Parts: sequence; structure tokens; C-alpha cells
Amino acid sequence: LPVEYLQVPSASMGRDIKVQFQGGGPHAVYLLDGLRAQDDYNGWDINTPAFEEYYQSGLSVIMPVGGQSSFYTDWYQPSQSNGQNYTYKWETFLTREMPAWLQANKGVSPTGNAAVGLSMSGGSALILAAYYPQQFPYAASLSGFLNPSEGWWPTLIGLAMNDSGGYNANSMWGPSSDPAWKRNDPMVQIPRLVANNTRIWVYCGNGTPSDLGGDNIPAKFLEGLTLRTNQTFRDTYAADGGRNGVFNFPPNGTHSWPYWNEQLVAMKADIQHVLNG
Repeated sequence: LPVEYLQVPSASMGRDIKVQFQGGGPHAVYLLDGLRAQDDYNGWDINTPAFEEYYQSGLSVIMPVGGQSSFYTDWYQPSQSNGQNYTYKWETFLTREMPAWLQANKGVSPTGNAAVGLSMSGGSALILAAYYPQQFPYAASLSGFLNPSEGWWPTLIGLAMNDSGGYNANSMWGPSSDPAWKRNDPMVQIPRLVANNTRIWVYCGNGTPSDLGGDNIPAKFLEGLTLRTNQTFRDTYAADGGRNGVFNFPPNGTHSWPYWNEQLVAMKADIQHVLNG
């Protein structure tokens, strides 16, 4: 496979962002990582045949590397907890710096792309489409947490972020009273997704493993927990006039890679027709 490892400078973050890339078309699928994003390889390349599955698909595949517990958003400040010496500015990187770099050097279009996220980034992909519709007319959320500002979610997200690398949710979106919590809440931003007529692909398993694996307590628990939010998202979406979505809620699936890969393959034809055909 013709996969490349690029060093894309982030002026806003003051460092270079490693990006795994496979060409094949002017339009691309941005594959966002999960909560435990690593600094060597994006989770999709480590756990799935993503690049192979999209080889010769008429689409380019972009895999940013890094961003553990970042939620791919622009933080208010450095994480006050683990000595992070810079401020995450992933929204700026994904909507300005990276696309500019890829257009100049590779010819990848800055508009008409797809943002695909899972777990931590499932909602992130949706928010990106919400505020950058020209760049993301398509967005997929796989097992995402779609109502981050509601009830216990801010607290659960805070513990998860601290548990994964010691990141501070308050450094990111500030106090739960801060506008950022609602600004980045997919549920709250549904009207934008409808108004922009975003093509959305929302998936979430039910907690029961199939032959695909992912059979462990944590993975089963997470999927069953977030499914409640995903169903409320589908309802509110339809109630708000949403008419361009695909909601896959099968009676199987845990919070793990085999299932996310299965969805990535399932949505390929969908992305091809929306972005190209």
C-alpha cells in the first residue's frame, strides 16, 4: 500500500503533527482516533485494514497522529495537570493548517470531505461538520458520546481524560458553565446539522459481542452506556427536521475496533456517492 508518513507543521500548536496518508482522489476521509490516541500511529492503522479497504476507492485517506484525550478541539489552555507545555489546537489544525498543507502539496480538496470519528471523536466529527459544512458535507460517528454537556457526562469525560494521560477537562472546555460545553455538544448542535443538510452516519452497538470479538466487560459496558445517548440523538435529529442520516443500531457490538472497522467498510459506498458520485 502507497501509505505516506508526513510531518505537517502546526503553527497554532508550535509543533509538527505526524499524518499518515494514502492518496487516490481529490476528496478525503479524515479518520479521527479515539481517547487513547498514540504518537506513533493512528488507531485505525494499528487496529484495522482501513488503508487497504479504501485503496482504489477514488478517495484519499487521512489519519492524523496524536491528540490523546484532545477531543480534536481547540483548548482554552495547556492541560493544567500533566505538565503539557502547549495548548492543543486540533480544531484549527484540522480545518486550516492540515487542509492547506494537503491542498498545496498533494492536491487534496479543502472542501467536500468526510470526517469519520469513533468513541471520543465520534461527536468531534459531527461538530466539525456542524461548523465547517463546506469542508465536511459528510460526517460519521461510531460509538460517540453525543451529549457531553448533559448530566454526568462532563464528570465522566473528566475522569476518562484524567485516566488517559492525566488530561484536565477544565483546561479544555473550562467550567461546565462555560459555553464551550454546549458549543461542542452534538445534541445541542443538531439544528446546524439539519440546516446544513449534513450527511450523517451514526452508529452504536448494544453491548453484546458477536463473532467479531471485543468481548470484555469495559467494552461491553461503554457501548451499552453511550447507546442511550445515540438513540436520543436519532430521535431529536428526526424531531428537528433531520432527513439526511443513517442510524445503525444493531443488536450487537462492543466499544472496540472490529466493530468500528465493519462500519468503516459499510459506509464506503455511502461516502463515495456523496463525495464523488
